[PDB]
Amino acid sequence: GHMAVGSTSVYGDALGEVYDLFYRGRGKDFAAEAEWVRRVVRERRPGARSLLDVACGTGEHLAHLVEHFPDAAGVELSPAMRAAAERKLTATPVHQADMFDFDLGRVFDAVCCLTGSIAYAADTAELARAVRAMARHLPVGGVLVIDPWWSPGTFLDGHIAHDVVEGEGRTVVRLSRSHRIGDVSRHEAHYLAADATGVRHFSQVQDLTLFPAEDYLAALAAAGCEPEHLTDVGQPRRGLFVGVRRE
Amino acid sequence: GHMAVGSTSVYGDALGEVYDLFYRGRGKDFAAEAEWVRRVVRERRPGARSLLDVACGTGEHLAHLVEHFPDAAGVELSPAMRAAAERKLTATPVHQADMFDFDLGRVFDAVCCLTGSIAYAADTAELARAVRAMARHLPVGGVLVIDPWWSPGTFLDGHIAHDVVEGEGRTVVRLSRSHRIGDVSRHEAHYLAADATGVRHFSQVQDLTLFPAEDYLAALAAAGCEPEHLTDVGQPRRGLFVGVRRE
Amino acid sequence: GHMAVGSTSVYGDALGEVYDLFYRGRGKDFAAEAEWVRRVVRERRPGARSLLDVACGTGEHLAHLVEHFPDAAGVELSPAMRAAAERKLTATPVHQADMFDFDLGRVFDAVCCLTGSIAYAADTAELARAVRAMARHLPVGGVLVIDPWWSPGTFLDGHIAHDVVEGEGRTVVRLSRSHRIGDVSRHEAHYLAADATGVRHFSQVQDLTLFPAEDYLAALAAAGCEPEHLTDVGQPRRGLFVGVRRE
Amino acid sequence: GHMAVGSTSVYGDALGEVYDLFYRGRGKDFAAEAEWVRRVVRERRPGARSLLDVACGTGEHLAHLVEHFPDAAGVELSPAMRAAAERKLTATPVHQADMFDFDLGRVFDAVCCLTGSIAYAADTAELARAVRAMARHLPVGGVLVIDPWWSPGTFLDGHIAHDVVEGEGRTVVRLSRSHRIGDVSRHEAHYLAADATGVRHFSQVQDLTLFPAEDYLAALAAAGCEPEHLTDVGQPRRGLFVGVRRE
Ligand SMILES: Nc1ncnc2c1ncn2[C@@H]1O[C@H](CSCC[C@H](N)C(=O)O)[C@@H](O)[C@H]1O
Ligand SMILES: Nc1ncnc2c1ncn2[C@@H]1O[C@H](CSCC[C@H](N)C(=O)O)[C@@H](O)[C@H]1O
Ligand SMILES: Nc1ncnc2c1ncn2[C@@H]1O[C@H](CSCC[C@H](N)C(=O)O)[C@@H](O)[C@H]1O
Ligand SMILES: Nc1ncnc2c1ncn2[C@@H]1O[C@H](CSCC[C@H](N)C(=O)O)[C@@H](O)[C@H]1O
Ligand SMILES: Cc1cn([C@H]2C[C@H](O)[C@@H](CO)O2)c(=O)[nH]c1=O
Ligand SMILES: Cc1cn([C@H]2C[C@H](O)[C@@H](CO)O2)c(=O)[nH]c1=O
Ligand SMILES: Cc1cn([C@H]2C[C@H](O)[C@@H](CO)O2)c(=O)[nH]c1=O
Ligand SMILES: Cc1cn([C@H]2C[C@H](O)[C@@H](CO)O2)c(=O)[nH]c1=O
Repeated sequence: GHMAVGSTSVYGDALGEVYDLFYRGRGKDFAAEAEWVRRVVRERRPGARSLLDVACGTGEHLAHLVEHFPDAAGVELSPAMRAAAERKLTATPVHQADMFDFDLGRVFDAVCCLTGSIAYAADTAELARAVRAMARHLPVGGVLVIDPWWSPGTFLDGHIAHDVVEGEGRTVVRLSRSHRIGDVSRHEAHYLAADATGVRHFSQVQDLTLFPAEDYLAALAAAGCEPEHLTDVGQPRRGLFVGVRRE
Repeated sequence: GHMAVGSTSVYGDALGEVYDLFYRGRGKDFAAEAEWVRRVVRERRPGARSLLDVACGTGEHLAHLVEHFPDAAGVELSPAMRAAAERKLTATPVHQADMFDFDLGRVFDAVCCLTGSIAYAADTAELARAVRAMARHLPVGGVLVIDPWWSPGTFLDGHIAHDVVEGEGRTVVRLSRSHRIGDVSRHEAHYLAADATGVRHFSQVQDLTLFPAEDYLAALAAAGCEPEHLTDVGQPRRGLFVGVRRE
Repeated sequence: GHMAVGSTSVYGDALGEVYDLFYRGRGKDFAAEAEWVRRVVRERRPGARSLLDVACGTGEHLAHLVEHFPDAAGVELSPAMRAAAERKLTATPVHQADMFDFDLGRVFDAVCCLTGSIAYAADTAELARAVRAMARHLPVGGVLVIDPWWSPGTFLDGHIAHDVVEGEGRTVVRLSRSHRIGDVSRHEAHYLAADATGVRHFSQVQDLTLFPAEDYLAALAAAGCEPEHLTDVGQPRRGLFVGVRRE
Repeated sequence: GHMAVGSTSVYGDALGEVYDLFYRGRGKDFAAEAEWVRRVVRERRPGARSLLDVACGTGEHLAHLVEHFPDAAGVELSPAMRAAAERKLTATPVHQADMFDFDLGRVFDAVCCLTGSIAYAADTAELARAVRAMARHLPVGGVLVIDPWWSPGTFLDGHIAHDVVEGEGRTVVRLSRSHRIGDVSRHEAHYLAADATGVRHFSQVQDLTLFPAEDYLAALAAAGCEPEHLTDVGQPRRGLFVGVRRE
């Protein structure tokens, strides 16, 4: 007889999601990036052994860093990410908190915020608040490492990417697109998945602010750190912003 | 900071669903329809006390009929519907089975299939199979009552309907549309719901066959029942098809 | 034979749309709101005869205001809205421009921005830029009227609304929901429409900033206007912010 | 300022579509399949020079066949396909008609229906009608070639496929899934496309009937053709059904 077909769609706000972050992570060199942090910190703070990673996602960078920085922690707003990070690490707490205003009641030799995550900040004032909150988790001589998002100058229009993962009984395809709006880059990601249970379609739209170099350096100085822009680490044409907390 | 937005959509086959059937049921006169069945059965079988309702949905017609037909049962393919019907009734079994070929190992004084449900049959042969399976659950003198779907002649193009249910902290709206394809009516139903958890969109597309009067009467005769078409019960311009099982 | 079913979905950025604004407008008292503007302007500027409406949408408020302010204009970023407004008005130009930084090369006795449209501004600095751009289209003694969006204090969580319009051969239903995120209200609107051509589903998600009273008054003062908050016009519990441009 | 995001979705019935058929066609060996037809026809009808391809899609098989069968035609129900086929061919008419009941007022040395297209027939009676309509476009000695869809025995559960086409400024990904329902295979195809205009999602669900070998052979015999099943041409484990029209 005739058999109906159906769909259900649910819509809402989104934060870090396990599989999404797994999936994005596939061609990503967590090792190289952890190395940037280790190197820039140890140059400025040779004995550094404690580290906080702010908006740490799945905790994968921490899994690299902890060999060098055995007294480590994470901060993640997404309950799902926080639980997945904590599962993956050993005796490394991951705290559920807002990068924009958090306080853990301790300091660390280094604080990092990686892969442009700081550009969830919507404006310069909010950027400054995040960098301040990071800086108060440092002692004098502590190192603050920001892997910035793109600037208005360096953001490239026209980006489109896809990926495919074909497993046993399950295939997932991904397509993504980005475009500029004012001083925001808007990122669209769509997934289709198919297995024995059926087909699913997932989508997410997220904005990141395009801050010029001056705004990052400024945020560092206002947070009581001596600001550097380093171009021999980080991604080409963006580099890293580093601050050493001043007495 | 910036907060992403997201959607997840899942696609699959659909059978009877609790809320959907609740919702459809709102202006529906279960009482009037149960009365058609009671009346047509008692005219032909004055002592009738047992009844089987095939594709019984939520079991609401059975809840009316059981006062008159205290030894009752249902058949429902949808596990969700079967469980909801059984919950609503007292000591009335609802069996998970296919109306097209089922066998319960007993007979009943009457068998019904209501609200056009028989027109899930895709063709005349399948219609005949359903009516046969119904007819073998009757003794000699048993009454088979079919509330047919529309025929090619009587189906009306242009149907569009909507409903709204506005509760405390939750609103659901529904919009539906139907159109003819060959000898099939295709029914589209969309829902939007919104509460504190967010917004959801649901959709379903289902076909029903448009059988002419002759095909229903034929199915009855081939199932060993004496066929009637009754026009003073059932919906205007379609009536009911009734069969009395013959020795 | 079997006939496939299908969907196509397109995703993108959205500005003012004709039918959407028609639809929203249905219970809206354009007359009352135009009256607020007329009254507050004529109290402060008895001879006022020219008016600019910034983010004017369909131009419906202008259609009321022009009897009183016969030398009028609009500003609208959405090409569709701009064309629809201009169609509806007589000899009233509607300019395609950004409310945040526009210059028409003239002044007007009054400038307004209605129904919370100013709260497309993402932060206080951007609010100040819009109000400045408005204020430079005023002479000394000119009146700037802002119908603000809600403040953090006055925004009400839990809003859900629906509408239905049932025409000949066409029905449109609408469902909307809003919630607070930080100092942003996020507004979701879904439509279903059905006619002889089929069924369509439309959705939009839009943010507005929740600015406290001080931020609006501040923006006025920094734009060289003497700031008032008026509570006997505008919506209950929000009022209007008015500025008189100072020499 | 804040910029809304939006989606529009339209739902309806679907027939052959140009890009979809392009896309499906990518790993398809039109040449091999045209060769099956040529070979089976010329074995039985050495002088054969005229051919009709029923449900011809884009006309690509015809573009191969016409070298051998220069007096050719197509039948296609989809206006879009019919126009695209006719564009691609030279002086080969493609008629808009229903494969289930059409009459072109001539015969051809051969009639084919390829890539399982005949299994749009919903039941045996409809299959027989299509094969009859094909057979009356043949003279005595004419060859009818059917590339059948899968049978209940040979249909394989678990099929999932994907494709990707990455062009300059445009990427399209495709994911498909099939499953069995009663004697129907249900096919779901989803596409995501992204270019400078945005992202689009397309989906289609289509049923094909699973007929056993006997039903195809039967249809041939009832259409006045001598039936063969050939296993050294066509796809492995399904072969071709061929009929020679009898005096
Ligand atoms: N306000 C906030 N505070 C803390 N974490 C946040 C946040 N807003 C977003 N995030 C998190 O930031 C992460 C960005 S995804 C990438 C995370 C990681 N640094 C990496 O390089 O792999 C998400 O996991 C999201 O949950
Ligand atoms: N093959 C099958 N066998 C049994 N029930 C079926 C079926 N195909 C569909 N149905 C059921 O038929 C019902 C149609 S909805 C209406 C049911 C009920 N007779 C009424 O009048 O209210 C659905 O609950 C669905 O689950
Ligand atoms: N940056 C910008 N500049 C000008 N208009 C804008 C804008 N951003 C959004 N808008 C417009 O602002 C309008 C908000 S809708 C309501 C408009 C109208 N004032 C009313 O009360 O009816 C939309 O038409 C949208 O196109
Ligand atoms: N009833 C009908 N009559 C004619 N064509 C039909 C039809 N139902 C579906 N079709 C067409 O059948 C085609 C199936 S797609 C494949 C077509 C082609 N034989 C090939 O091998 O490439 C579609 O183009 C669709 O438009
Ligand atoms: C290399 C590079 C990538 N990208 C961006 C565009 C995409 O949105 C994103 C893909 O990782 O990276 C730039 O914006 N600039 C660059 O120089
Ligand atoms: C009254 C009536 C309703 N309908 C149909 C059209 C819709 O698909 C459905 C709504 O219940 O009923 C007919 O087809 N014919 C009729 O005579
Ligand atoms: C009356 C009133 C409406 N609303 C809002 C909630 C909804 O998002 C919107 C509906 O017009 O108005 C407030 O936020 N506060 C109020 O006092
Ligand atoms: C080879 C083969 C493919 N397939 C089907 C499953 C998929 O729905 C479809 C992919 O072309 O082909 C079979 O059903 N049986 C077979 O033997």
